[PDB]
Amino acid sequence: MIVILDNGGQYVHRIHRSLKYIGVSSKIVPNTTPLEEIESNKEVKGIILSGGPDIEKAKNCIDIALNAKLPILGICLGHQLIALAYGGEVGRAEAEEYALTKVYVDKENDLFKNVPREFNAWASHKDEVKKVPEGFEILAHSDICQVEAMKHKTKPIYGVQFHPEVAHTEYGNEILKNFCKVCGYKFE
Amino acid sequence: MIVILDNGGQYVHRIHRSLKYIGVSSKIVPNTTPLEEIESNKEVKGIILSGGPDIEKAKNCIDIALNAKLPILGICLGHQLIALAYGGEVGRAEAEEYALTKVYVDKENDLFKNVPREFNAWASHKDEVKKVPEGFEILAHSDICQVEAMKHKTKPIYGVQFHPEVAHTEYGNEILKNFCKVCGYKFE
Repeated sequence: MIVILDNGGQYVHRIHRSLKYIGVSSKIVPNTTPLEEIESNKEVKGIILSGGPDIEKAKNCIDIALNAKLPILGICLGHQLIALAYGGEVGRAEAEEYALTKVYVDKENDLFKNVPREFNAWASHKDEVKKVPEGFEILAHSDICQVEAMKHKTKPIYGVQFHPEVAHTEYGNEILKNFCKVCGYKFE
Repeated sequence: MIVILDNGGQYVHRIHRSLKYIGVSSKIVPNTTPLEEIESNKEVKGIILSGGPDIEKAKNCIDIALNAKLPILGICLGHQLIALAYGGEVGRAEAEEYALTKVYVDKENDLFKNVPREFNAWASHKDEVKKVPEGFEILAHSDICQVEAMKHKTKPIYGVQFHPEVAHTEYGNEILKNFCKVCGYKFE
């Protein structure tokens, strides 16, 4: 089972629905759920930090990103929270409205197994990672954003700026599946 | 603006025309249009699910009915699709041909503000809501149909079995206007 920290965004139920389409169970929990409670449940195999409105309003996610042992995927706000946690920089950017964005995969790692090298993703660039933390690498970019996806170079910590959980993101469910594979799930 | 999901019926342009007559702009879209693309457009204030021929051919409507935050009105197939989405039952009924039907308003809430208690409506009863979903209430009925109109008890989700968009439906435009009032529009 995958625990989804609800950072209060509009696509949190989509994460659950999209995981259900590939056979993976998940539980949406408050973003204040302590890490010890998450990791002591032996049913939990990974954590997703969801999108939401306010980077200041999701600081328990910083503790989770730093200290979790389980694999972690941050989506949009979640990707930004992971960057801040590890000392990278986040700030405002121009293209705030939701749009289809052509993403270019720089390193297949994982997120992008069995995904083409270019695909269109549903994304909002109101905020973005300005500086990738130390010991992280960029995995994908777009014409308007240098960091559409990143991961830690050796730990199972991943971030995407776009939303894989919505239908407009081509191969979104396969990106989710790849994260679930890191969490130990098997797929035929 | 109101988005109209085109379920392939013969009165879809009538919805747009009738809305224009009361000063409300609308855009007819494919019934496969994802909910995220609808709700991310800040000009959209509500959603109408149109009539059409095939309840199996309009399941993106079920996702919309379940998960939209914007007000929704379903017309004939649309009303049926909303019932099915929330766990009610739909099935065949006798009076399949289009006819003028005398509709009795049981609860004004809403659709029927500034509408008389009884009025004649253009309707086909090939299919009908056999069991209103849990958490819904009936608003209107006829001699041959227990559920001429329904709504969710607290959410802005509405269904009508008849076509308010056609001229033969008395006060049709006022029913549409009432839905538009729930969507934030002002008249007077």
